[PDB]
Amino acid sequence: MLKLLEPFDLNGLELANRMVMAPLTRNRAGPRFVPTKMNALYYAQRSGLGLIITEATQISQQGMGYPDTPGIYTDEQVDGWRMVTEAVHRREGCIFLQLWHVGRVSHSSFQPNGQLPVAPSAIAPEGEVMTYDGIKPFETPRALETEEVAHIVEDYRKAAINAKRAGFDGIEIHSANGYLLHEFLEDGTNKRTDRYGGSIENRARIVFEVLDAVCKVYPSRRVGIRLSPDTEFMSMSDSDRPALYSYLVQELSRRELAYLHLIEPRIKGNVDVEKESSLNVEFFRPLYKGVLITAGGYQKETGEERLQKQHADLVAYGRWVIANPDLPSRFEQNAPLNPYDRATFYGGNEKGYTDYPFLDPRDSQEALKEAEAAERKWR
Ligand SMILES: Cc1cc2nc3c(=O)[nH]c(=O)nc-3n(C[C@H](O)[C@H](O)[C@H](O)COP(=O)(O)O)c2cc1C
Ligand SMILES: O=Cc1ccc(O)cc1
Ligand SMILES: O=Cc1ccc(O)cc1
Ligand SMILES: O=Cc1ccc(O)cc1
Repeated sequence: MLKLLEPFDLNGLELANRMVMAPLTRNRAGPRFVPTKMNALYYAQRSGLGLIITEATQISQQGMGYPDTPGIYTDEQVDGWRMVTEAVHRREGCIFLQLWHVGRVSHSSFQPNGQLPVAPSAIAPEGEVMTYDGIKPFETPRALETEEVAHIVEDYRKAAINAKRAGFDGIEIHSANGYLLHEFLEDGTNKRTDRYGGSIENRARIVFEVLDAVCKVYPSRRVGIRLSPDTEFMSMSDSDRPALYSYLVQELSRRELAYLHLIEPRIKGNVDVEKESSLNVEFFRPLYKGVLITAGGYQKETGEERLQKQHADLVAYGRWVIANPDLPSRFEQNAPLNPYDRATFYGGNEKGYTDYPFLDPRDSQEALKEAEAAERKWR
């Protein structure tokens, strides 16, 4: 009955349904930012979603800004992720790795040699940041030299190479929620006077250069990108967001990527917020000719309506999938939804992570079986 449960052809990846597990930072990486058998269980549990997008995964230590998030820049991290992608896949799931660089949303205590976080311009975000040594005020970041942007692009390329060896079906470029690429896009944070600043074309340049680089590793139909066209999250602002994101989406459309993943304005990064904006998925559907994922604040009823009225092709769910590993089955049965517990979103252990229940206990047993086999396979 539900279009949400209709299988979907993602250019040769046949997704079981039109529901996506949104990327969700959970801060449960092991030593040296290496994924664990518990992470493998978590994703295996959620393999019933048509497509999984991982938690944001830093391409370098410079690109990290929160405790215990996983990386993709070392061989040990690759081998940890192999456990995850093997357990997914054995459950006949499909999974893309979200590539991250936090830009100015970090702290020198996370950085190599106690260096400052990097950014397009030396402007600190408002407020405070969690560090190993307690909550601290944000620092003014270091503005990147023109010649340094290519090195960060190369970090994305190397991250894509590692994602491929880890077995990911594809990769998603995180260009949303106030991190490095988003900081370049928007003129509230990008004050540069070189070829990466000024015009809308110049402000998008770094994004196109990242896409150019990772599309030398993965074919374009296995590279997605995530944008947040209208958010105040992490002190973001731009003088003409309709012009900026119309240009960007129109350019992205010509590149024939895997998909474009858009966050609805009613979400401020990780929380709900009331807001009047026209820059929702309906604004962008006519501007983008490919696969369009809509995310942010959806329920069963509103996600289904987005698909029925052809405003998007796939609907991503974040907090509901945290709490409901078998969310597609629950939707199909019109079953209750387990409530999501924000207190256990970030950090911690199995509690509020892998202990949310399934409708069918055999589903939980199968996820455990495949996670355990993957751990033996890739120990
Ligand atoms: C705990 C938590 C972690 C998140 N981590 C990420 C992330 O790593 N990368 C990202 O692009 N978005 C992240 N988000 C935003 C979500 O992907 C999603 O857009 C948001 O939760 C709104 O969708 P929802 O109403 O379905 O939860 C996170 C959100 C939450 C609540
Ligand atoms: O560099 C150390 C290392 C450890 C375990 C691995 O699987 C790979 C590399
Ligand atoms: O750590 C939390 C987080 C929130 C939003 C993101 O996009 C990425 C990470
Ligand atoms: O890794 C532990 C952790 C806890 C709370 C956070 O907000 C982030 C990370």
